[PDB]
Amino acid sequence: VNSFSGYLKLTDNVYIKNADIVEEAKKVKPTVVVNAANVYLKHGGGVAGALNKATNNAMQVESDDYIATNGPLKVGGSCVLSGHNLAKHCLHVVGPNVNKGEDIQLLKSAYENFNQHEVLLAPLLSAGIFGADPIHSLRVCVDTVRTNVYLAVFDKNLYDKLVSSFL
Ligand SMILES: Cc1cccc(C[C@H](CO)Nc2ncnc3[nH]ccc23)c1
Repeated sequence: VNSFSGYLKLTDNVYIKNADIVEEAKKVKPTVVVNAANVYLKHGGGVAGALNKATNNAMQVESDDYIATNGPLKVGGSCVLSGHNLAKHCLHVVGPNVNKGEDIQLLKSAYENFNQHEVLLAPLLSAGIFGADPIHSLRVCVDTVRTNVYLAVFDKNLYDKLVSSFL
């Protein structure tokens, strides 16, 4: 039993809610919140900009030190950093950005990072301003992640479309 509330069960291990991931994290304080990051951990907009703003820019400060030490992530890769006031940990995961011309097949590799964590609060990777098809991303999530994932989908119209089309 966990403290996630109001989710629709999609499969044995995947759950979904029309909610802002920032608000879900504030309420639940999950062990792991997933950020939809880029390879430079520049949290300018989208999920990343919203999470970082909620940390009062502490996520960005920590991220800049991470990059200075380690260099950029790979597309499809991840790193574990602090969750600050939102969660114990933040798993920064880089899905392919279609608006940058990145290969959509790397989306499966991106979701594989979730399997290193027993329970996660996550956004839909590569959706929104990353330019991929959200129906496809939900499908890849369900077919790749085996651990327990709670998907917060902020956009109400998108949430309705995802539920009504889910096979
Ligand atoms: C990768 C990506 C970037 C930009 C947008 C989206 C779409 C999703 C779903 O609508 N956005 C969100 N989902 C959950 N919590 C959120 N908080 C603020 C925005 C937001 C995906």
